[PDB]
Amino acid sequence: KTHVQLSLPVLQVRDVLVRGFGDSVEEVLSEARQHLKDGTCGLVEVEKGVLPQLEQPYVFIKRSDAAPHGHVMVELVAELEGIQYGRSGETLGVLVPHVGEIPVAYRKVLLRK
Repeated sequence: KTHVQLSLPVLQVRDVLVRGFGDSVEEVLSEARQHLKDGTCGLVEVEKGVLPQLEQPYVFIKRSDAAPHGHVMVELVAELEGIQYGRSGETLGVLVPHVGEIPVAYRKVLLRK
């Protein structure tokens, strides 16, 4: 399937134990996709002071369209030193590994895979 329905656990930035996916744009996008597939991916909602507490490169989920079955259609965009790899809509948040942190909410997305 070109798209997969996911429910992403929303984590508080100060709870997150593994603060990024890796060391290159290509690695973080690869790892993010693997974690999304394995259900081991969390979402941190971006506000003032969140991104400096996480590790670059960042992986964002961005709205790709204006929402089947409650699931917002999203795609992956990475960022390293102010340059983004991909072009998409509004940021829904930054992806991180989920290693058992308690979420505050869930974000229903349809992931272009």
